[PDB]
Amino acid sequence: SHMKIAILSRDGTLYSCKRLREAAIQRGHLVEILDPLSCYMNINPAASSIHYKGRKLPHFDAVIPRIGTAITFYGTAALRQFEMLGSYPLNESVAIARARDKLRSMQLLARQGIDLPVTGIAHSPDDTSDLIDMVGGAPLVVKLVEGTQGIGVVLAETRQAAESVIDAFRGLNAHILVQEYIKEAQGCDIRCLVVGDEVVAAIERRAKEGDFRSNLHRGGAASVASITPQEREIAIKAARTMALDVAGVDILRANRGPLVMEVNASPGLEGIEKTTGIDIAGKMIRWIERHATT
Amino acid sequence: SHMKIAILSRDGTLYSCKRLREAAIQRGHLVEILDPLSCYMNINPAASSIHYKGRKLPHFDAVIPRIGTAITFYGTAALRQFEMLGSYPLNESVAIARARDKLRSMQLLARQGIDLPVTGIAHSPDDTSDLIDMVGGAPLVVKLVEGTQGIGVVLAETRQAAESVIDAFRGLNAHILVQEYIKEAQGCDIRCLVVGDEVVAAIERRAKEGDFRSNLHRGGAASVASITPQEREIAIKAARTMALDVAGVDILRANRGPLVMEVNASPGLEGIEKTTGIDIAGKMIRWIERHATT
Amino acid sequence: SHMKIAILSRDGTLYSCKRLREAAIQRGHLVEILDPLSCYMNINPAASSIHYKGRKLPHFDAVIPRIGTAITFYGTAALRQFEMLGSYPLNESVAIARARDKLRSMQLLARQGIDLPVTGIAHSPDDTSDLIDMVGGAPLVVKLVEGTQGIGVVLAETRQAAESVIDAFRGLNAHILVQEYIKEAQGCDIRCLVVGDEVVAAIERRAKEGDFRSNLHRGGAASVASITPQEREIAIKAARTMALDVAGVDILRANRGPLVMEVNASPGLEGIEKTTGIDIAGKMIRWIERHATT
Amino acid sequence: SHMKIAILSRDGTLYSCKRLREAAIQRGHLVEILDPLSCYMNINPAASSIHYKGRKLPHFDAVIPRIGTAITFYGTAALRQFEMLGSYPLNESVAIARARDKLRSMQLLARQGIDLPVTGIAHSPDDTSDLIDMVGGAPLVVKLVEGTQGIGVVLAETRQAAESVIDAFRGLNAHILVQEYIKEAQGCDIRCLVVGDEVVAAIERRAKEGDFRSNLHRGGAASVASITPQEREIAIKAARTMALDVAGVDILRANRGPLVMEVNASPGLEGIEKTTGIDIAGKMIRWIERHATT
Ligand SMILES: Nc1ncnc2c1ncn2[C@@H]1O[C@H](COP(=O)(O)OP(=O)(O)O)[C@@H](O)[C@H]1O
Ligand SMILES: Nc1ncnc2c1ncn2[C@@H]1O[C@H](COP(=O)(O)OP(=O)(O)O)[C@@H](O)[C@H]1O
Ligand SMILES: Nc1ncnc2c1ncn2[C@@H]1O[C@H](COP(=O)(O)OP(=O)(O)O)[C@@H](O)[C@H]1O
Ligand SMILES: Nc1ncnc2c1ncn2[C@@H]1O[C@H](COP(=O)(O)OP(=O)(O)O)[C@@H](O)[C@H]1O
Ligand SMILES: N[C@@H](CCC(=O)O)C(=O)O
Ligand SMILES: N[C@@H](CCC(=O)O)C(=O)O
Ligand SMILES: N[C@@H](CCC(=O)O)C(=O)O
Ligand SMILES: N[C@@H](CCC(=O)O)C(=O)O
Repeated sequence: SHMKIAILSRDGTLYSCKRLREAAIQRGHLVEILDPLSCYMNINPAASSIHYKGRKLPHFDAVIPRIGTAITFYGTAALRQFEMLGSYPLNESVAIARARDKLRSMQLLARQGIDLPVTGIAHSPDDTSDLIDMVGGAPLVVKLVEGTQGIGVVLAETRQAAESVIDAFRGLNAHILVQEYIKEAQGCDIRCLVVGDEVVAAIERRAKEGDFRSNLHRGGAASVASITPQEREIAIKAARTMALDVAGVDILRANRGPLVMEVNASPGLEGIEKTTGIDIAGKMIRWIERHATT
Repeated sequence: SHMKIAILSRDGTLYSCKRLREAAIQRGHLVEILDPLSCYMNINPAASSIHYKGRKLPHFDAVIPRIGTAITFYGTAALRQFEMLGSYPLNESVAIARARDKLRSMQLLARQGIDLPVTGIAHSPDDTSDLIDMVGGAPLVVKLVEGTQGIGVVLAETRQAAESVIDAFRGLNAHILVQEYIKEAQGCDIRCLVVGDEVVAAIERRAKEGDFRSNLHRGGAASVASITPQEREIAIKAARTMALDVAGVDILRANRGPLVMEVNASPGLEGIEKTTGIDIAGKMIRWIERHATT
Repeated sequence: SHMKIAILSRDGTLYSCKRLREAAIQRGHLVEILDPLSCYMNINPAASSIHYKGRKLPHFDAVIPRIGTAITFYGTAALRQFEMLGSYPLNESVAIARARDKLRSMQLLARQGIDLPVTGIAHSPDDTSDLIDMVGGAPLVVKLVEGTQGIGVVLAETRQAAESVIDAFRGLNAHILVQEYIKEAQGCDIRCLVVGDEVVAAIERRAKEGDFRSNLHRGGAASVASITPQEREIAIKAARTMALDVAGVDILRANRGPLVMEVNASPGLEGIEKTTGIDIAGKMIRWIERHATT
Repeated sequence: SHMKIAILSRDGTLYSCKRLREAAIQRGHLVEILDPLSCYMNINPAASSIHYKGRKLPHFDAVIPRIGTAITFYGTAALRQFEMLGSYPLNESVAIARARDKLRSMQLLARQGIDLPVTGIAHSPDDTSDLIDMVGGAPLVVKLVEGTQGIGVVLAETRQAAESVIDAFRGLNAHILVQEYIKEAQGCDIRCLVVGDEVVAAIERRAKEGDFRSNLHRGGAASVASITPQEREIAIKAARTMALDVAGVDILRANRGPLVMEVNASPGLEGIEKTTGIDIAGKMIRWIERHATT
């Protein structure tokens, strides 16, 4: 096979080492790790080489984007150029772009029939009481966002709390914001990692005693997971709907059933690899091998 | 006919008055002008009504988005909900979203065969000299952007100027940036306004004595325009490529021929309407009449 | 007398007209209104002229700073240069600078013996429950700030509300934040305007039905005020403590007595002038006349 | 002696270790290292304890502020509270605050007779040519700032370069900006470190081949320095003028003589300690011992 594979990222972290590793090992591929920010190119005379530190890049059979949440406009532009040059991407630019927008993505998942928690959208709602009654929740989660980021989640246990919180963020200097109801669960969500058409690995993320969260480390403790066939199907459908080749789907276990809470196009590998012992980076290179033309 | 038409904008300016005007006059349509930021809704149980100041909106046959460049994530979300409810939009969410990204849009136009000025893309280029030689320019225009905004253009007449400018912005706190070569022209660009499959109006925008620009009012003076059939074709193709129903295409007259410099999905009406006397707002309502189902 | 007076502000609003007016009328002074942002100067060879639109400014006997809350670093720099050139300022740079910092100012007022509401300071407090118990409040006001701005106030009626709010802002992307207890009062605060050593005018600002606020227009309705001699003394002491020549002091009427809530170095004139009929702009020019050397 | 010493900083870096080290070793002082952001307190009932992670801090004989450039408003507030509680600070709040403002500080140094390079100040100058002629430079350095930060320096070798650069930043989204002329020197500046009334250590910082800079590591290489008695006097006067107990003064060797380029209230220790072998952290604790009351 022997492919030249580029990896779009800003630095060297476990994920970056684990695939330089798995690509050099597996069918003896060459790997260059490029900062997207350091790429520069003529978007005009259509295609045209990509430049990096004064030299022309040599044509990659494939590109592995792993673009940061704060560099996603330029990142996807550079990604787009690689695509136009013939490189196969796991996760294509459009898909990556759209996925960063949690609003667009939640909308899309909902339209395609995927069970989410009931969720409200707002920015400067003008009648908070009506917004709270919509969504139904008396206890619910409010998630501040600002553009396409996320700068906070918070639980509002009472009506008044939910009121004061929304009224706080309403001062648009916090910008777009999301309401959805809290769970049974217990600060425990399941993170499935999809590569192509299968769930490749899956862990339970568990909260700490102080309120909830559950985030990777907002106090989070990982443990290996027992996914139901139903959860497995869902997490694969979610990625398919988002047109993501690699994705992290987070699932909450509600009484009514499993609910998708979020979908990531650049899931971290370390926690989930170390927890399960699964060679995820390898399943990714393997996927490239099945799909990239050389 | 009698349609209910919503207009998505944050305030009442000429454009907003001129179509409340033209819609109430023309086939007696009703019009509500809504702040997108004041809309709130359940993106979950797919579709679901849109709320505004404590009440449910009553279903619009059509929506005219005119979303601001700084509110485009939430704006398009609200737009998307109207679309999911059955409202026809002139300019659809996806198209609007993509168009805000000048990088993606320049790329797309270039791929589809549309003559642009030669243009470079960069963020933190690491070898400015190579970047300047690429693009070729010895005098060229550098356009700072930051996300999806634009916070400056500047002419660099010499190599050294172009160097110091790029090196200035390279400190990423300016983020993404665009290089392209300057013109003959003379601070004069042509702005065509496309509605559907025709150019509906067109003006010459003329710079002032102090350097160049030409911007609406960076010193700009408008006058009525004599578009060549070729320019006309191009400006229509550009909008088609971008999948925009209404668009402002800006064209520079180079020796080699007309070049598209920019495409806007929310062109201002005042300057161009007053300059030409053309009823543009009416051609927009008319377009809705030909395409919205009631 | 005949002074040349400069006014540092970014535009022409009532305040700006009302003193061009009162200075040309009163002892026939000349007035130039300058954008601080348009001033440029050598901070080196100590003193040195200030340049404005290509020319050297002609030496002002006095400067009236009215610098915006978002331009206060450069504004005060330009102010400082005028001071170094010999111009008398009503409100000096240091005083203006310090006053913009509500934290430093609240601290200072408290140290000097001036009754404030009980007030807590926090940024990323780590134990919200302890923070709420400190301050004592079960209902209290949380005021988000971010640098030196203010981007929100909110009432938290219960413990849980106060919790969810603080936890929301704790995500430092909101930065510094202030807790203090709510009042009897009733959305009514008294705004006194101090010029030199007297309160020159004073209005009642009254909230609307929807929650509280009281802000100028967050729904605010003004009416003429009956200040107690005690309130009068306090508002004069506050300005003295802050070393402000002109200041807006806001006072809340608590059971225990009058409490200073805020001190502004650039109070607006329109609402308070129109409400009372007092010639405030004139008392300001008069103050300059008593203190500037010609 | 035996003092309790608090160190205000956000994390554990060499500087933070080297004084936990030197304070526990030297006259057996106790040391707590506190995040300023985690402090919370009643700025009202004047003084009042400082809270940290749910508990009351136990009263420090001294505080060593080492506050970050992006947290300086809240940092100095917390600092101020310690001061009000009786703790001696090396570097007091006012001094630290003022020092962060490079504009105010450059002004002050200039007024007090300290030779700087000739320096211009601007934000949106309206006539760049006049600004460049002022300052005199044909080659000069332009330093972008934005509030109180610094987000770039750049050399402009020609008039045109200097023009395009200033015109670029003029789009206020870059905000305040500084012009001063370039040097002989050669990317080499001298950094002196003042503790109290002496220069305690001093290094040469040397640029790399690619343009200039010289910054700690913008390519910087350190080497031990031979300060003239004159340079020594100056660096001590600068700190005295700024009322800083500990400061980093940077000096450029011009033909006309040594020029102060910058003064820092929180100089890094690592580069300069390792380069010279001097126990700087110890001279700081020693200074506290000579000045703090127990
Ligand atoms: N609607 C909800 N109900 C219950 N728990 C939630 C809800 N939303 C978020 N959480 C918890 O808070 C944590 C933070 O969620 P979020 O930041 O939205 O996703 P992620 O964990 O992917 O960053 C999650 O891991 C989850 O356990
Ligand atoms: N590559 C170029 N060559 C010559 N002139 C240009 C170039 N780019 C921009 N200009 C001039 O500068 C003005 C500012 O352009 P820009 O801000 O990119 O577009 P818009 O005018 O749509 O805001 C334009 O009207 C144009 O006349
Ligand atoms: N601690 C408090 N108790 C009661 N009412 C308050 C309190 N703080 C603020 N308010 C009300 O909210 C309004 C907003 O206050 P703020 O924005 O801090 O001051 P300003 O009115 O000077 O902008 C005030 O006019 C006041 O009436
Ligand atoms: N006016 C000047 N002339 C020559 N060299 C300069 C000038 N200003 C800055 N430099 C060089 O550029 C580097 C960056 O300077 P700056 O960022 O202002 O200070 P610091 O090095 O303290 O961060 C300096 O170390 C200095 O060597
Ligand atoms: N959220 C949209 C999809 C957005 C998109 O296709 O880009 C939907 O309901 O289908
Ligand atoms: N710029 C891309 C198109 C982007 C898109 O389709 O969203 C191209 O070359 O086709
Ligand atoms: N807040 C400080 C005063 C701040 C200052 O003097 O700048 C005090 O308690 O005195
Ligand atoms: N730069 C001012 C000093 C500023 C201050 O004292 O705070 C001067 O020329 O003295």
